[PDB]
Amino acid sequence: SARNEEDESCMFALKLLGGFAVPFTIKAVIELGVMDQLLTAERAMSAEELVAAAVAAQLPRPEVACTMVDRLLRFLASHSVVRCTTEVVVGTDDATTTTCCRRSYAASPVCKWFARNGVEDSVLPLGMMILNKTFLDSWQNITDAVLEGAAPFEKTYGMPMFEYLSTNGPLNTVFHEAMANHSMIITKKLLKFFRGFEGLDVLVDVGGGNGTTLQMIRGQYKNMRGINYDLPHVIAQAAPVEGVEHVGGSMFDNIPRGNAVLLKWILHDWDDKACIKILKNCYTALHVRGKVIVLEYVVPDEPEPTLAAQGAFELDLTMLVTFGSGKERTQREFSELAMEAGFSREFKATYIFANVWALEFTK
Amino acid sequence: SARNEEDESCMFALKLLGGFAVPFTIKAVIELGVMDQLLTAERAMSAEELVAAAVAAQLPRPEVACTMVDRLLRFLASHSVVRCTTEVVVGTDDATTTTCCRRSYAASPVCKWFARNGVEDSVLPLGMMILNKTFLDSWQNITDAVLEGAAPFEKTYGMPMFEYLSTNGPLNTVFHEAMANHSMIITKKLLKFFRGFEGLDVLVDVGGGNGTTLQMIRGQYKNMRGINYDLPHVIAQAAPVEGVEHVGGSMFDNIPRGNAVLLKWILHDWDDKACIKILKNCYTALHVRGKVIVLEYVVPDEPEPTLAAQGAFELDLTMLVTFGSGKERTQREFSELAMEAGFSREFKATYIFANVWALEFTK
Ligand SMILES: NC(=O)c1ccc[n+]([C@@H]2O[C@H](COP(=O)([O-])OP(=O)(O)OC[C@H]3O[C@@H](n4cnc5c(N)ncnc54)[C@H](O)[C@@H]3O)[C@@H](O)[C@H]2O)c1
Ligand SMILES: NC(=O)c1ccc[n+]([C@@H]2O[C@H](COP(=O)([O-])OP(=O)(O)OC[C@H]3O[C@@H](n4cnc5c(N)ncnc54)[C@H](O)[C@@H]3O)[C@@H](O)[C@H]2O)c1
Ligand SMILES: COc1cc(/C=C/c2ccc(O)cc2)cc(OC)c1
Ligand SMILES: COc1cc(/C=C/c2ccc(O)cc2)cc(OC)c1
Repeated sequence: SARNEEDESCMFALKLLGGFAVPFTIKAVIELGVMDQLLTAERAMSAEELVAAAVAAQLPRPEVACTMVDRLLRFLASHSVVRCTTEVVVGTDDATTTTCCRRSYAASPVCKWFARNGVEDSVLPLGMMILNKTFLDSWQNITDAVLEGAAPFEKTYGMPMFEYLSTNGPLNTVFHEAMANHSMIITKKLLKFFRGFEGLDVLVDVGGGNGTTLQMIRGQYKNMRGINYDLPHVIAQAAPVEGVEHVGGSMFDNIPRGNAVLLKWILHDWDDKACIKILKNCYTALHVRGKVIVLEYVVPDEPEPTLAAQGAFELDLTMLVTFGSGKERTQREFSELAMEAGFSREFKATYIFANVWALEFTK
Repeated sequence: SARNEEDESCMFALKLLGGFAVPFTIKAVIELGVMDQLLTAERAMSAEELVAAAVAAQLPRPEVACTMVDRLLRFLASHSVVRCTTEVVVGTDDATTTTCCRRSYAASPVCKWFARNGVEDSVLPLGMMILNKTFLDSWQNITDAVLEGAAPFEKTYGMPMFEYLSTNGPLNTVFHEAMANHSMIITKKLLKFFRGFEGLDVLVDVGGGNGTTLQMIRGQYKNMRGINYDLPHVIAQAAPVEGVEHVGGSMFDNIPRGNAVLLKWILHDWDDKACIKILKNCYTALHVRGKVIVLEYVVPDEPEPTLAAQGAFELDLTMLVTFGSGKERTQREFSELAMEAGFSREFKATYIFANVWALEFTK
């Protein structure tokens, strides 16, 4: 900047307004198959090489497609998402957006999180939900929804998100693969780092889906039995799981009895009154010394400008947009709810991965 | 210590995919009138005071509205866009998203760029274009546009952007206000920092609109005659201006004769062959020792990870999305075009403001 500091203020303002460009560009680079080619490459590749390898079809305008991809990747290079090298061309190049010199690109480490295959410890499924147009369009109606005290999503589509999925099979698939992708990674990391399944006879997984989380947990605690508690329609679609009883119900009526209850990414959908109802049912269903295991992000007590804190408040806003009064909570807030619900002044927190903690409350 | 690394990398991937949240939250805080309250406030104010000052209307759910705005502001505070202080509540609170303690917010300096009339000059009209739904939607169709070698805009709406604006008066207004806003800031900055208007008898402003740029330029260089040259339909609606001749025409036919020709944000709309045609007309229009003055961003010849270079590549992708073959160019590329068009190996560059340079080529 011309110093000024005024100039840098101005450019900073523009950066803030333009923060959508990176996500949308990475999505394009993924969809085009360019990202997968960067992830399987032995060396830096030009846009021309990356297009020829990603795309089988004959392209109507092959030179234009190549210079556009170059421009995509050059921008991602300025944000450190890919590495760029520039070399002089012996002649002239028709597939670069510069005609002295060719740029070649390689994946930065972070790009492994966008892989379509591998062992599928990627966040791509969750990424195509985050950048799904149907979900993104809600973010344009925040203002009106705040004024009405409503969820932006419901102001955009006229019903709650979970109801809307019922009318939209493709979005419903994107949503379920994202949730399953996330649950897969957290469950593996939970089994690596968390010790609070040891000694449990019966684990109730509230929102257990097809019961895969209980299966994977039981793979490690063979003597443990599980209750996959989920809505009657979700229970129905579930194949039998050795050691696991599938039970249908609403967590608002009742939760099955067990030594521990697992709530993964449940309470953040709901406001305090609903969360105190879920936790009171957790209470009545446990014996003394039984616990709730809450798998959730935890927002700091004050808005720190760190990578973790930003991530957390960003998930908060995603809950705002999605559900309105669903929210991300501090540890203190999780504690207050657990205490309102009758749980004791005995709190454990174990950091798992990607801002998810396992918080444990004891009856 | 490679768990830390895997975790950091994963969070960085999520940050990259979630970078739309900031722009969209800023838009909400502005549209709600909260940003202007921040900009005129004496001290830090709570979301509840900010909503009470910004909203005249009566609200159906005022507590919910307040806690939602708190959540928006807390997130912007984690991005350093606003300042936040936290104080214990010695009473009874449900208008922050925590009951123990109230957050109060103040504007960071960067927020003056988001003024409606809050604090001064601002890039709000430009940002309302940037975050306009119609323009943003195009970013979702980059993948297919690349494959067909087309502008994402054309692939989303079935025709080019200038065509489409003719059929959408509200968006045509948004587009024109953004360009007037940016032209106004840059003209003022040009008169502070640029010295290439001195000694000119006749300056031709190609695309001059209603002729404000020459008026303000004449406001400083009294003996300068302007020619405000633009499309016949734009010249129709222009009130007279002392010392400025309004001439309708197209720049691809002819340019009026002059000592200098000003091209502000014209060449970046067009591919090389179109830019060389514009500049060859600029050539023929000038006497020897006359100048073309180009007002443009200038990309670095390599993708540096600085605020400035990211800004410039961000504008290049905006041109890609909007026009396809519109592009930002390096200094060498601007030079190659000018020399193709007959200009001397005699090149000047003066940095203006918000990434804009005034480059001058001589005959
Ligand atoms: N604060 C609140 O908004 C609040 C508070 C208390 C109760 N509620 C409940 O919300 C209901 C909304 O009506 P409805 O007819 O759409 O709901 P419903 O008849 O399906 O009630 C069951 C509820 O369980 C939820 N649920 C989500 N995951 C679950 C899981 N794994 N297992 C069990 N239940 C799960 C569903 O979203 C659903 O809202 C009200 O009837 C009320 O009982 C809301
Ligand atoms: N790449 C090219 O140069 C290209 C493509 C097709 C045709 N052509 C030829 O070049 C000309 C371009 O076609 P057209 O008849 O649509 O021309 P035009 O006068 O409509 O110019 C096209 C665009 O340039 C801009 N423009 C032109 N002069 C301007 C001025 N004085 N101020 C501000 N904006 C201005 C406007 O946005 C306009 O939509 C024709 O004479 C045609 O034969 C050129
Ligand atoms: C004709 O000049 C233009 C400039 C612009 C600049 C937009 C822009 C976007 C983001 C920024 O940070 C700065 C400018 C856009 C245009 O068509 C939509 C045309
Ligand atoms: C029920 O749990 C949900 C989790 C989420 C998680 C989304 C997300 C967004 C960005 C990230 O960086 C991580 C997760 C979204 C939901 O509705 C859209 C529901």
